[PDB]
Amino acid sequence: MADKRAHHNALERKRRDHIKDSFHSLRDSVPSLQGEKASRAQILDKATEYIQYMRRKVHTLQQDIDDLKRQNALLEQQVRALEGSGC
Amino acid sequence: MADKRAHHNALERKRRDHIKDSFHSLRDSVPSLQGEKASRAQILDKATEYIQYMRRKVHTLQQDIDDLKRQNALLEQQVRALEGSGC
Repeated sequence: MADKRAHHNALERKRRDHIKDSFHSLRDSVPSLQGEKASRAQILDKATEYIQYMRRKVHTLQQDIDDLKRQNALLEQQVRALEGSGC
Repeated sequence: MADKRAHHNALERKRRDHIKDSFHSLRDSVPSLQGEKASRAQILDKATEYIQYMRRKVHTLQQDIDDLKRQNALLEQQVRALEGSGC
């Protein structure tokens, strides 16, 4: 059925290297990570800064969008509710 | 100077577990990761989806902010450049 033992003719190794696998996927997550080889967790160093800072940006970001959304919303509602004799 | 060898009375282990260390930091990156224990790389599974999807949101996000920014910008420039006799 199989020469060596390890597993049963199925994927070798086990859940001890699954990281490196996903890591590779992460390796591409940060395209600059290549010039910043920070140890095997090099993607983790940036992965942790991203989810954190990246998330912070979204909050503050959408924050200016929700405010701007209301502006042009009521802003255009006046630019259109005024033109056509109104003064 | 030191009983066992391993290192020189300094931090034990070496650069073979530095991940788990940063990992712990990542463990908090995803607060829901706890209910989604996806193997040691469990934070990587989400860390990779975040940097990717999270980044995608920013692009599309700021996209609606740059457009909304120009709106209320020219929108208010008319709401103010019209009031005061203009019809």
